[PDB]
Amino acid sequence: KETAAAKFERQHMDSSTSAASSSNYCNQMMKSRNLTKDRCKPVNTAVHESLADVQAVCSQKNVACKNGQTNCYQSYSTMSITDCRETGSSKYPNCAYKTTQANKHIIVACEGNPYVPVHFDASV
Repeated sequence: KETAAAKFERQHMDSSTSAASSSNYCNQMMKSRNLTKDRCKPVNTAVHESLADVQAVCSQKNVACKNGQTNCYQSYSTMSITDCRETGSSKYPNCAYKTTQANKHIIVACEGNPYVPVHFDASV
């Protein structure tokens, strides 16, 4: 079983991509990170910053999570991210995604020792 921290890395970390805004970025990313194997994950955000920078957010601004928990943190700086969401023509096993790149703050839920990201709550 994949650890929570490892799952967050696989689903939300893409530090090296040079095509964060390419229309086909999401189709490729979602497939490669195994988010379209048994079904199409409807929504997923990829962060284009170093793992160290994203992990550092767990020590930044403490804010409430959408679900009410208090273990969420908002990055002080804006980060390059890409939102991947299924389009209308998307239909497993033929998943299709719209790619929307943006530069804003990320909010992640953190836990454990080391205290690291385990959930991507939202971006602002």
